Amino acid sequence: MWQRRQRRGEERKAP
Repeated sequence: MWQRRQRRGEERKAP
């Protein structure tokens, strides 16, 4: 839910 994309560099799903 949170801090999932933080490992990729986005943190959260965004457009």
